[PDB]
Amino acid sequence: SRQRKLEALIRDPRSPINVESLLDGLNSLVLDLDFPALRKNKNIDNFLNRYEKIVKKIRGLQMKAEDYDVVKVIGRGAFGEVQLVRHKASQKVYAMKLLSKFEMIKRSDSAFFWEERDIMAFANSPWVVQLFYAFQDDRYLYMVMEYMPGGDLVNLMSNYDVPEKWAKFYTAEVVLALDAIHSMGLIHRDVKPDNMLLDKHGHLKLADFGTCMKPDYISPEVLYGRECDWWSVGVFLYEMLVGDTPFYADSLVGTYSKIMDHKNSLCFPEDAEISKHAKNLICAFLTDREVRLGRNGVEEIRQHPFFKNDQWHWDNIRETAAPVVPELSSDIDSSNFDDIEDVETFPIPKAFVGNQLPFIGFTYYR
Amino acid sequence: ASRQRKLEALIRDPRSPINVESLLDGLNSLVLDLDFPALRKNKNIDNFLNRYEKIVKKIRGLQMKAEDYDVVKVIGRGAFGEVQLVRHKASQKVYAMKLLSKFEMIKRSDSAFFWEERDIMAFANSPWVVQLFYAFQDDRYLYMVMEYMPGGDLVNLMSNYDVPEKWAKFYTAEVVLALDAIHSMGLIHRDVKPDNMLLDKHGHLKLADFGTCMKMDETGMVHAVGTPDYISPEVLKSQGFYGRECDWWSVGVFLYEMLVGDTPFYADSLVGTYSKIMDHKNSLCFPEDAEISKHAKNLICAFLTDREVRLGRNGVEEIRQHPFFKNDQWHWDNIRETAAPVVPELSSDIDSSNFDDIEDVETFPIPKAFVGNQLPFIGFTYYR
Ligand SMILES: COc1cccc([C@@H](C)NC(=O)N2CCC(c3ccncc3)CC2)c1
Ligand SMILES: COc1cccc([C@@H](C)NC(=O)N2CCC(c3ccncc3)CC2)c1
Repeated sequence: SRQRKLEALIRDPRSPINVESLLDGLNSLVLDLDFPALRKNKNIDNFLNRYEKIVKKIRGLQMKAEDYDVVKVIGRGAFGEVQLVRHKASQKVYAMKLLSKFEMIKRSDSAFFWEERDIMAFANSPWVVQLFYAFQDDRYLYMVMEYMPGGDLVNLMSNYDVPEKWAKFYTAEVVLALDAIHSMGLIHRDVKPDNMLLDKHGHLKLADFGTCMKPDYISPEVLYGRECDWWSVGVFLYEMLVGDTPFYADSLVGTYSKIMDHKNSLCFPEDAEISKHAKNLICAFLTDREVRLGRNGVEEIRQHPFFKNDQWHWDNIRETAAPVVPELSSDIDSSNFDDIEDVETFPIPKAFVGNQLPFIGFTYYR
Repeated sequence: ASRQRKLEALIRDPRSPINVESLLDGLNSLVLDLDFPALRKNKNIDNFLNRYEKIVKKIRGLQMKAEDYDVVKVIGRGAFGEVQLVRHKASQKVYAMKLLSKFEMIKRSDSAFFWEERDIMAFANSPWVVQLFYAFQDDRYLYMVMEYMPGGDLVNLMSNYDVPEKWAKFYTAEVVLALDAIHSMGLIHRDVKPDNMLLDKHGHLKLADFGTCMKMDETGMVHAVGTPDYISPEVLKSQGFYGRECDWWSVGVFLYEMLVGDTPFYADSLVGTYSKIMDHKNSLCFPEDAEISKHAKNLICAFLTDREVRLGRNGVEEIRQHPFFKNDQWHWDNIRETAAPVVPELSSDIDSSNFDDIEDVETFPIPKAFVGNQLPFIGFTYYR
């Protein structure tokens, strides 16, 4: 009557009280209590003695980091690292992103991962890196994703002088990816080549959504709407064609000052060639917000003359042949990823603290 | 799925402590023990609360709660609460609902008894046990919704009838089988007595109030109990390690009260009663005015010995073949499906005439730090 409606809420995996969330709620509770200090309270000690045994079983059964073998580390970021991994049981290969709980609490920002998870879990988009499994332990959050063995576009740009044909393609794929993120009612903000990866067939998918909300690449307005992503597309196209970013400076303060002054501070080096159409398009993205391209939807971008080739159409671009198909030795060839160089947890508390509380609901099995 | 079948098994089993009801208790319990403006000074908490705030207020609306029922009359009062005759507002059906103050249970640190009580009533599938339909909770109380038993207790029966031996053969036999079922479940009642013996719509026995039931250890033993008259001597010396036979003592005492009229160790003081129970070898004689067969005398004496040679040590079967129980009225396999001695005649679906009327509350302090008052009540909630 009501109890149908209730059982609906428990079965919906978008709901914050799905079964995974409720078990997080239990494991989180136990972890924030099981310290010999807090077991001085009888209420706690009783409760813990009951659930002690069952929770230790649950942990065995739930997905955990010991289910995977780490092959190589392939990424490092603010709050953790990205690992190439093999699921021991299934033998399949994934990319797994880790996030230190200690660090996220300590340094202010510990909400970003919700949208990141949801985007990757639920986009059904071939422009988004799909999330398969999210889970957690005492120390870390984990996100198991489809590995993208073609690497980022920094790694592409460093290894190729990039012709205009290639840039038409990679740009077009970006404008499509963003339109999808926009269709989901999100602004990326931090659009850049490090957040642009290449699949087994050298086609684009986006990853790292830490910034999605409901320096060189940043827009003036940021220093407020979706148009700021489209700025960053202009900057990208420029870096591909020219070689440097269009507001490069020695200092960061220099870069900022240049971005503000963009009306004056943008000229195109005469030693690099670039078409009129391509010049025009970059300038159309690098205006003030009020008359920037992509305010009035995606379609005005799509019909811009620059994008005319006799190679692909907008509806079929991702199903055409990519510029650079990677050649890969095995299911673990991380040749398009540079190697990586090289931990403090919470204090044992005296009273109750609730460190695990902002991570209840994270766990997701697809 | 190798493991994740096994996991989803544990969540679907309603005997398991992490069924869906338990996990939601775990959530509601958490929120209640945190949502105080004092503890929201911790940011971790306040974030978490602001997320779940909205969904939890929805959940409460949908879950079973006390406002789903209308209270008709109070029909029982006991250590940690009361028993209410109630009507489910929606379905219109009538139940008996037993309440337990959370404050009181914590304060007077008996707060485990309800687990066996709930489990017994939920999961006996016995027609000797009062069935539990729904258990739920609020900030303040536990609730247990049971089949109402409009025939009342056997105190109320014994007070309104001189009880013949034919009737006592019946009511005793029904007790014998009821206890054997509780014994089959690996439990000792301890506090067996007429107040804990109720009568259905057809005047047949069911047991209720299991606050004293404790689970047997590997041998069949266990380590206050009960009202004094019905207690056994061995229970009084652990109270300075005892088995199932102590229930069977209380059966002897019951049979005596039915046939004689008074309890066999009555006294003015309680101390008097205790002293008599210890001295049972001497202090038990039968009033010469009292109408009672040799068989019935013999059987009472067989229950009221020292533990070591008491009847029902060596299973139920030796009791069942005792000659006393011979009649040409019922058999052991069909007793509960025969006509009861006293079928109640009831005016309405709410006739509590077989229940005496009753006479006519402090909650927790708002805490400064985290306290966890709701923690020992996680898992209670049960929808049948
Ligand atoms: C703040 O904490 C962080 C920790 C690690 C990484 C990051 C940021 C800097 N980058 C990502 O999150 N990325 C890019 C690589 C993606 C990838 C790489 C290989 N294969 C598949 C995906 C995974 C998402 C931040
Ligand atoms: C320690 O706290 C307590 C709180 C309340 C009650 C009690 C004890 C005294 N009695 C029960 O528990 N009973 C007897 C009546 C039963 C019944 C009455 C009508 N219809 C159906 C069942 C329900 C269980 C103790």
